[PDB]
Amino acid sequence: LNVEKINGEWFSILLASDKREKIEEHGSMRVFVEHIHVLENSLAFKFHTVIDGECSEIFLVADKTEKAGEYSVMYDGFNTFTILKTDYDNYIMFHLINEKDGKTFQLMELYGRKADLNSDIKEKFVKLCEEHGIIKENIIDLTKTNRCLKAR
Ligand SMILES: CCCCCC(C)=O
Ligand SMILES: [Cl-]
Ligand SMILES: [Cl-]
Repeated sequence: LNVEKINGEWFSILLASDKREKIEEHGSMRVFVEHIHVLENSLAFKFHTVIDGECSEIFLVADKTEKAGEYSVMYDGFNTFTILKTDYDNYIMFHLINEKDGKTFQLMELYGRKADLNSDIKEKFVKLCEEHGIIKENIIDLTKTNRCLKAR
């Protein structure tokens, strides 16, 4: 992966977890990406999220860890993530593990360079989720949600 090539603007399209509450409407992980800035040994993210019906911003910096390809960031506990698949100019898929109180759950995210992606790419993401034990019912199509696009 040439991580520089993931720099720039992105939109959150599909959001999936094995702990569904975390990505439901008031969940901590129901966040909508606006950009990823690639720095020397980190990735700087800007998100939106909805809190009590109002759009709000979250900025996070993830550091490279000792494992190649892996990044870590503190947000509602301790997260580690990797990039699973990308073509840089259309889609990117992330896999994240959150730890809190010694318990874990997975998040998978499909982002697009535009506000939607075609059915083929979405279906591929769905099968990758399932490969990770994230069942179809636990994958949310954020294009049918408030993604705070107007705050962008
Ligand atoms: C929301 C905490 C993790 C942020 C970075 C990713 C991969 O979404
Ligand atoms: Cl939550
Ligand atoms: Cl929206």
